[PDB]
Amino acid sequence: KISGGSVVEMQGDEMTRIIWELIKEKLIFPYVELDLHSYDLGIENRDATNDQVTKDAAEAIKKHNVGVKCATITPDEKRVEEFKLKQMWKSPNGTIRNILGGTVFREAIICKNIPPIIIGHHATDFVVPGPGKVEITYTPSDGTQKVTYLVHNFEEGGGVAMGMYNQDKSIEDFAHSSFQMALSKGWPLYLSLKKYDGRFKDIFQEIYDKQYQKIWYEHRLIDDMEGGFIWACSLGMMTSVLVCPDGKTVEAEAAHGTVTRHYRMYQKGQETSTNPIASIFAWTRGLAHRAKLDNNKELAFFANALEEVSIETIEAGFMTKDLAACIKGLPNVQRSDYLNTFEFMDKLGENLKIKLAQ
Amino acid sequence: KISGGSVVEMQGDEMTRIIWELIKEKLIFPYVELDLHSYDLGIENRDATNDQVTKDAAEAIKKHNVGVKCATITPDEKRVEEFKLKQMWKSPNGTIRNILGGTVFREAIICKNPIIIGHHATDFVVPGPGKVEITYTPSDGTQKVTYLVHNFEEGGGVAMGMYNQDKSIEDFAHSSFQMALSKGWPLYLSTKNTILKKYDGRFKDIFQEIYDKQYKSQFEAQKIWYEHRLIDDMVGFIWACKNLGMMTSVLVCPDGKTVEAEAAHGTVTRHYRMYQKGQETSTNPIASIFAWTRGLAHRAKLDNNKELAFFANALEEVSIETIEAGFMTKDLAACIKGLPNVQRSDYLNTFEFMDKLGENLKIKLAQ
Ligand SMILES: NC(=O)C1=CN([C@@H]2O[C@H](COP(=O)(O)OP(=O)(O)OC[C@H]3O[C@@H](n4cnc5c(N)ncnc54)[C@H](OP(=O)(O)O)[C@@H]3O)[C@@H](O)[C@H]2O)C=CC1
Ligand SMILES: NC(=O)C1=CN([C@@H]2O[C@H](COP(=O)(O)OP(=O)(O)OC[C@H]3O[C@@H](n4cnc5c(N)ncnc54)[C@H](OP(=O)(O)O)[C@@H]3O)[C@@H](O)[C@H]2O)C=CC1
Ligand SMILES: Cc1cc(Cc2ccccc2)n(O)c(=O)c1
Repeated sequence: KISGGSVVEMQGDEMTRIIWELIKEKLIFPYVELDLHSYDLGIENRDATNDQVTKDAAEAIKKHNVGVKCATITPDEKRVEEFKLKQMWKSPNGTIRNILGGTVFREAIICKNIPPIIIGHHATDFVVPGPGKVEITYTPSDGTQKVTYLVHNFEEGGGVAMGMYNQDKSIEDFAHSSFQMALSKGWPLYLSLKKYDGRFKDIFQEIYDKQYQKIWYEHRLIDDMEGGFIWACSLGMMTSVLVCPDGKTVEAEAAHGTVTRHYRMYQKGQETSTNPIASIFAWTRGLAHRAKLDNNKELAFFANALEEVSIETIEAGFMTKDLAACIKGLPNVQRSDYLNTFEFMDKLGENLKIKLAQ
Repeated sequence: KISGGSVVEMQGDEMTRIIWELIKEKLIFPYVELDLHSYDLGIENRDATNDQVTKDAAEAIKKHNVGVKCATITPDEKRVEEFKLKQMWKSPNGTIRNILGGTVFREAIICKNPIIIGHHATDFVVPGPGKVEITYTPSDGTQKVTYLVHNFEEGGGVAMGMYNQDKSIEDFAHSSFQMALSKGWPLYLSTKNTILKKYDGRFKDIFQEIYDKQYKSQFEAQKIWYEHRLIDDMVGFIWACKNLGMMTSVLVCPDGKTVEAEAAHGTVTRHYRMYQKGQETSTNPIASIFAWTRGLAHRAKLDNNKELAFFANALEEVSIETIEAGFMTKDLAACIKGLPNVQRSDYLNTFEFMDKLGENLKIKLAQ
């Protein structure tokens, strides 16, 4: 077995929980020995501990640099009363991002036989009750100006208004996170309201021509946009990763939800077919990041190995039903066109056993 | 020949100009008689008249309530060079939009081989540290109100105001409620109401206030409903967002009487250079055709015109079912068979297609 080392992991809810556990027992643990800081973000436990788990889990990732996360129920009223929760807790993902900062990137994992671009997403509002001047003013600390622009003069009636700002530091991190990400995967980096959308283009350049292999960075406007590039701005084939400012701390995740609908059938004892891909990839993305930070060769090969098998397995035909519908189209899918959740998992572990054997 | 009545029409530019003329020659004029208020919004005539025609065309739609626009060139520094324009004129739609007001509505066109979507600035650079604020002095001498946007203590950055008048939202509301009745589809508004509690909280309210005092009766009188939702709970209906030869844009006014319709794409300059040069092309008319069929549809609703009303639907089918039957333009061919695998014998070119559409409208109509 391999020496994986420090890894913060968070168990989640419902159908993804069940899948998460399988991923571990059938793909991870049979191959890798990890220093595993486990946190249970399952809904009943978060409620029990007053979302405290979540806070510590977050401190843990800050502290160990690697985080993989299972999907977690976010509470609304139906849920507050379904689990008889003592509060409408906030989204765990909300909590974690706050504590960590940095920027999220989503990637569709591309299986050649189904019908890659990596996209990286990145105020005071009030009501005007009636006519009057609304003016957005700026006051240096050495008060040598007093730019104050008129936003609008209301005469019609009242209305609504707001003031959005953005700090340089925060723009820099974006570009940092962006450029770094763009190196790590060796893909062209692109980035897409005069002076605002503006100063962005600026700082990127200033940081490109100062800190950053046959690869380029550029600029565009939305519409102009083969594949295979980073870009600042099925579901079970989507993978979200939070890259922090420091470029050391990473937290990976499936970009879908807890798949309640599927889980509900599971509870009825009905066969399911849930796409483990997005979840598996979150693991590998973090495990390869574990590797990079440690210079662990064996593991670094393993994470890749696992990412490989998962495509090859779908490519050799064997796949889950959501994927079966992309090919066949929902209405005309035979059972014999896909595997259920457990059979799929069985097939991976099998192909993985074998791929790792050579 | 069905009499249609008062119709404002605006001829446009380049490729779309050509298609427009065919659309009238082969599919409209042979079946419908119209009191036509034409205006030529070609770049030439617009220039030669100091964009007066555009302004006239506007005031005329305001008047007769039904405008159908052919796509028109908006000039940029480059276009000006080419045409020797005496100014870089503002977009027609921009000027048209302002005179009539209202909200635009795009509609993708479904062939088995529907969702309508309606959408709706003071930036400046913070050099270094200091304070960014926004004020509201009320015009009635009451106490001036100050909000902190943010204190920049390290570097600078950037900041910006945004605003909106009540009146504008109300208009946004009406147009959408009118739009929902017109279509027989239920309506949804999407906001960032949790984040912009005070801002979007205003849209949501106004939609509700207007829904209940004005439209709740009529919606149920059609077995449909309006509802609010947040942007992620969102992802046969009308969707109000607070923010190709198969795409139809429609300006709807709040009075719900006036309406104006046009193809969403542009003037298709590429095909047109290819056309000037004399090579065959395969431009998609459908979107343009559809401007006519909403325009007519609307007039037919306004004027209690059962015979014209039927014509419109009749045509709308024909276009759909000509594609749905394997007869199509390259862009749609390519949609099915993949750009690299499209062959000549998979599509028909601009003229040939119009013919088929022509031939079929006859048949459909003879029944
Ligand atoms: N913490 C997190 O990571 C997130 C959690 N959530 C939470 O999840 C809960 C319920 O999830 P919900 O949004 O309803 O559904 P999901 O977001 O999990 O996905 C909805 C539908 O997409 C399809 N789908 C998604 N993922 C998969 C997969 N891995 N394999 C197969 N099919 C898939 C299924 O389609 P079909 O209906 O056809 O089966 C599913 O019902 C909510 O309480 C919400 O708070 C939501 C987003 C992110
Ligand atoms: N009046 C109006 O409402 C509008 C006017 N315009 C004006 O038009 C001018 C030029 O337009 P431009 O943006 O170059 O071109 P378009 O925006 O019309 O179209 C962009 C490209 O998409 C494809 N395409 C669009 N419509 C069709 C169709 N019906 N059938 C087949 N293919 C289509 C063509 O590319 P391909 O070669 O890939 O087939 C075309 O080159 C601009 O100066 C602009 O001001 C633009 C938008 C709206
Ligand atoms: C310049 C301009 C263009 C359009 C049409 C348009 C063209 C391309 C993308 C979107 C919309 N409209 O409507 C305007 O008001 C102004």
